[PDB]
Amino acid sequence: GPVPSRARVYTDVNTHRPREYWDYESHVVEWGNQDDYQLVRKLGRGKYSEVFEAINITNNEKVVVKILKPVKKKKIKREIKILENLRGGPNIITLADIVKDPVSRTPALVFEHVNNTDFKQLYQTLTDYDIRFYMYEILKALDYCHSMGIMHRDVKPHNVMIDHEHRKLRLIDWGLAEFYHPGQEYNVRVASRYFKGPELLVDYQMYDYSLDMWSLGCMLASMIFRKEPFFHGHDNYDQLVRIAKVLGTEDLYDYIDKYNIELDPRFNDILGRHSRKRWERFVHSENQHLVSPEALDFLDKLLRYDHQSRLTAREAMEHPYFYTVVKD
Ligand SMILES: COc1cc(/C=C(\C#N)C(=O)Nc2ccccc2O)ccc1O
Repeated sequence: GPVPSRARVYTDVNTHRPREYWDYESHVVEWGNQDDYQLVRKLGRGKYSEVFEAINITNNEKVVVKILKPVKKKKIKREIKILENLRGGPNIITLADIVKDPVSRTPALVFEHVNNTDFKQLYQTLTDYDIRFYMYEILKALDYCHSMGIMHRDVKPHNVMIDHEHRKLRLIDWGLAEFYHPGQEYNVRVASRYFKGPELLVDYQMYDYSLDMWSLGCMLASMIFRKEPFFHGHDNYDQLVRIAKVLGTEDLYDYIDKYNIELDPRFNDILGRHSRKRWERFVHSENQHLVSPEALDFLDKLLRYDHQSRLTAREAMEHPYFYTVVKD
């Protein structure tokens, strides 16, 4: 069978938390007043929710109302419980309220308002300092939720809100987030294709927080190299081949051999043999100002097949890449 895996950090956090903390199916939602919020305009319609700009008329403050699409109640309460567990954490989106929406007959999550700019728009103008700064801000959110026993499992630019005017960042859409329990096998059908960790693409279910670090690596690669997205697979199988053309097939086999994982036999005629590449090959005159030896070394240490070999969020925050970022 497959070799079990454990997170190398925050392994037992949910073990020594009270059951109330992670047993989200037993959570009791405290409903606010749905009439407190006047929807102003629709912002987006995802697979699991519609997001609206609204005003809390009890304080005349802009808020964001996320009306969930009809899904299993465990998944709704998972997100709610995770949001309430992480509330107040660094750069975690703040769940201000939960109301029962009378039209959808589904919970509407009310969040703080973040004056976001489009990441396609934003990532075109981000400076080298801007990238390191926001990466560090994402790392604060990731280390916090990991330290709280939760993996986001959907880290991608669309889930990173940035008010660039006030240099404000929020990690959002915790609808795929899960509590990490040692030895638990998780759904591999998480994260967007371009940001899926190799563990997902090889169907290894006993993953952990390190999944988010791969996704963060994919984001960093897309920014400093100005290639959106970096690993641009056409499906989940071609996705792994895209990664294997950069990280090499031999370390891929080392990875699946370490965990006694077997590749889908459909990889036999599409994977091929690929050397591991040096990150300098992706540097060119149009992105070189975003690249540094620290950037490449940091990226190198995030994008590792072996989830157990990736930098943890805290380790990533110690990296020389962030030495130039002004601390507070
Ligand atoms: C989808 O899941 C979540 C979404 C959010 C928040 C937003 C979204 N999407 C949001 O504020 N967007 C936005 C704001 C201002 C201008 C343009 C915008 O698109 C918060 C928590 C979630 O869980």
